[PDB]
Amino acid sequence: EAEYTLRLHHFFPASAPVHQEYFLPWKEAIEKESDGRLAVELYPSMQLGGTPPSLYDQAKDGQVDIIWTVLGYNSGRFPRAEVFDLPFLPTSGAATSQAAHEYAMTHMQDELEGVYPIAVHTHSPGALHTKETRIEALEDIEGLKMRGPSRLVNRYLAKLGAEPIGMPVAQALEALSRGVLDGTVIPFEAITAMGLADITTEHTIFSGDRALYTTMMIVAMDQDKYDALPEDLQPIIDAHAGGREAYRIGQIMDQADHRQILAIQSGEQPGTITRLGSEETARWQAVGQEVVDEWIAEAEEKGLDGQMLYDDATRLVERYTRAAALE
Ligand SMILES: O=C(O)/C=C/c1ccc(O)cc1
Ligand SMILES: [Mg+2]
Ligand SMILES: [Mg+2]
Repeated sequence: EAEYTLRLHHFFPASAPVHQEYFLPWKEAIEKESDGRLAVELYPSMQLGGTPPSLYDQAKDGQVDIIWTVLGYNSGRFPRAEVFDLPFLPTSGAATSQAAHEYAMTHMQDELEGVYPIAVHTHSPGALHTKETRIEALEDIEGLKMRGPSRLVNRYLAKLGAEPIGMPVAQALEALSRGVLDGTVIPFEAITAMGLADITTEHTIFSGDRALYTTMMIVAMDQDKYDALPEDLQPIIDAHAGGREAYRIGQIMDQADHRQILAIQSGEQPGTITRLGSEETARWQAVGQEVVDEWIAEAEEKGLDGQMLYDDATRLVERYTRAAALE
C-alpha cells in the first residue's frame, strides 16, 4: 500500500547498463525493504519531458523526486565539481566514483544545497569515437566536430584542435546520424547505451595509468521529498545512498565497458580500437597540462583554492585506485 511514490527521471534508455544493473535493483531494494510503503517509478529517455540539462532542477524544484544527470550540463553552476573534468585525472569508474563522492562530501556542501545525494560519482574512462577518421595521432582530430559533456572537456577538445559542439550525450545519436558531428567522447558502455557501435566504428584509447577524462555525475533526490518521508522510511533511503552506491555505479560501468571493448577486439562487433603508445599519449597529456594550469588560475580568480582542490581530487583517486589493487 504505497504511502509515497518516488518518480526517478533520467536521459538514457531503459536498456542502458546503469538502468538495468543499478536503477532496477535500487527500485527492488527500496520497494521490498519499505514493505511497499515506498513505490519507485523509473522514467528513462526523458519520458516526463524537458531536456537532460534541466534534470538537476527537476529534482531540486520537486517536478520529480530523483534524477540522474551530469553536473557539467549547467556551465559554471558546480565550480568545485569541475576539478573531476581535468585531463588524465581519473582511473576506473569505481575508484574515481569513490574519490568524487568523498570529495563532494568534503568540498561541495554549498554547491549541492537542496538535493540529497544518493550517489555523487563519475563515468568510467572516456575515449574517442568517430565515424570515418581513425585517430592514430593528435593531428588526426584537427577540425573534427566532436562533443564532450561540459565546458572544461570541450575546452580540452578545442585545445587538442577539435571543433567541440556542446550537447548532452542523449542527443549524440541524432547529431552523429544526421551529419552534425564527426564523433563524440564517451566511455565505451555509453556507446552500448546509445546504440552507436555501428555508427562510430573508430575508437581511440591511451597508454598509461590515467584515462583521458571523466565528468562528475549525481543520482540526486529532492531534499524536500527526503525531508517529507516519515522517520521510518528516511533510513531505507539512507541504506541505499552514499559512497558505496557511488563505487557500485562506477563498477557497473567498468564491467559494461569491458563487455563492449572485448566484443570489438574479438570482431563480434564491427569497429577498430586504436591504442596510442606512451610517446604519442604524452603529447595529449602535454595539452592537458595547459587545461589544468588555466583551471587552477581561473579557480584562484573565483576565490577557490585551486591547488588544494586538485591535490585532494588527485590524492583521493590515487588512494581508492591503490585500495582497489590491494584487495
Ligand atoms: O558525456 C555525457 O554527456 C554523458 C556521459 C555518460 C556516460 C556514461 C553513462 O552511463 C551516462 C552518461
Ligand atoms: Mg526541493
Ligand atoms: Mg560508418
